[PDB]
Amino acid sequence: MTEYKLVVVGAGGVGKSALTIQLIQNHFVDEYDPTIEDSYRKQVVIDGETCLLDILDTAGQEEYSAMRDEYMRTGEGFLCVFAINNTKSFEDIHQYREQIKRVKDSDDVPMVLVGNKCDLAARTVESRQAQDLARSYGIPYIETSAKTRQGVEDAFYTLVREIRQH
Ligand SMILES: Nc1nc2c(ncn2[C@@H]2O[C@H](COP(=O)(O)OP(=O)(O)NP(=O)(O)O)[C@@H](O)[C@H]2O)c(=O)[nH]1
Ligand SMILES: [Ca+2]
Ligand SMILES: [Mg+2]
Ligand SMILES: [Mg+2]
Ligand SMILES: [Mg+2]
Repeated sequence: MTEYKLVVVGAGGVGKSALTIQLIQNHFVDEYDPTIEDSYRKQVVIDGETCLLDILDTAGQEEYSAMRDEYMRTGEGFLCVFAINNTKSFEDIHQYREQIKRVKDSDDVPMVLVGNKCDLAARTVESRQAQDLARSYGIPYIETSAKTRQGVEDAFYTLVREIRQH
């Protein structure tokens, strides 16, 4: 069957692990354990196609971000995640995109910009700002909550549909 290699990147604490765990395991991780590099695999049907998702959950913490570029160059599509209540994580996005362009050696890499923690009221990044950033990259913007599950499937499946247009 078709395998899609997805990689989730973004600043420490924005909810990369929680998103992935909600998608694959259907529960919300409330605690914060910083990731080094973890892998998840799951067979799913997306738009009628049975396929295998291989998801790399990467470190956001600079202290844990060793050899991240190595694990990443194998990725086919990337979720670039920031948190809507963390302005710095949004500002950090451009540098994750640059890293991806480097590891893939291409300006045309399947990506989705994800604004996570949309269940939270302390918003400092407005939807329109994120829409504009995504538009400049030529990619979708989707808001998610790993807590409520809002947009979680949408984000990952959209990433798959982006790889498919590639
Ligand atoms: N309210 C809320 N909290 C969230 C959401 N996603 C993650 N969190 C919380 O934010 C914290 C960090 O989440 P985590 O998934 O560990 O972040 P990470 O990006 O994987 N961190 P790291 O880069 O260090 O591995 C946890 O306490 C988690 O419960 C969300 O959508 N809503
Ligand atoms: Ca929990
Ligand atoms: Mg993590
Ligand atoms: Mg390179
Ligand atoms: Mg503002």
